[PDB]
Amino acid sequence: MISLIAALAVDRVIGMENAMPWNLPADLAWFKRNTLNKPVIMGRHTWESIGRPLPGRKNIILSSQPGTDDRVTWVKSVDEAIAACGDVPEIMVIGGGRVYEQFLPKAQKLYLTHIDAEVEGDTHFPDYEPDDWESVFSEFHDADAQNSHSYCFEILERR
Ligand SMILES: NC(=O)c1ccc[n+]([C@@H]2O[C@H](COP(=O)([O-])OP(=O)(O)OC[C@H]3O[C@@H](n4cnc5c(N)ncnc54)[C@H](OP(=O)(O)O)[C@@H]3O)[C@@H](O)[C@H]2O)c1
Ligand SMILES: Nc1nc(=O)c2nc(CNc3ccc(C(=O)N[C@@H](CCC(=O)O)C(=O)O)cc3)cnc2[nH]1
Ligand SMILES: [Mn+2]
Ligand SMILES: [Mn+2]
Ligand SMILES: [Mn+2]
Repeated sequence: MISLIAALAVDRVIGMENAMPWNLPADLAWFKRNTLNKPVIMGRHTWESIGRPLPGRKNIILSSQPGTDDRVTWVKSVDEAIAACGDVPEIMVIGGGRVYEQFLPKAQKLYLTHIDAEVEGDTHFPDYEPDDWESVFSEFHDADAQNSHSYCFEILERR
């Protein structure tokens, strides 16, 4: 099973200048809980944005060019990325925009955080078709001293 996880600001913005400009510790905690002990697939730009391997997860990087770091696994196509995960129950695709576009048709589940923040961005989460997806979990949180925007955790499953 393939799942996508992402945090979206208004208008599906997910990044700007190879960064995420907001800071929502509660959402990073949600990301860690839902990805720990699973393989994570990311594109090369997202690997450079994170800047280090994510501990406790098999890190698989898509790039058309040879890898430059043997602490992670480098693959050259979507099919190779999936194969490198082996026989696991759930593969987590962690972006960025180009990678999400390619894995969306193959995904059964989306873990989305909707952030009430207006962000100029240059990268968006794919338009998906709402009729294809059932919301099975949602949890709203107001802003607090640690998290400066309200946010909504949602899990959707392909109907
Ligand atoms: N809010 C969130 O949840 C979230 C999550 C992840 C990322 N982001 C943001 O998203 C942005 C980066 O996204 P992006 O769309 O620019 O880049 P990306 O999807 O992270 O990476 C694209 C790169 O991955 C490689 N790639 C993708 N598909 C491939 C394929 N089928 N075969 C081989 N290589 C493939 C290519 O690398 P080569 O050029 O080396 O071939 C391509 O240039 C940043 O702003 C980051 O902060 C946000
Ligand atoms: N909901 C969501 N939020 C994100 O921030 C996110 N980020 C990415 C890609 N970028 C990043 C950037 C930093 C870390 C990171 O530092 N993660 C630590 C945080 C642990 C914690 O804060 O409790 C980790 O071990 O996962 C992960 C992914 C992909 N999907 C996402 N999905
Ligand atoms: Mn092929
Ligand atoms: Mn197999
Ligand atoms: Mn806000």
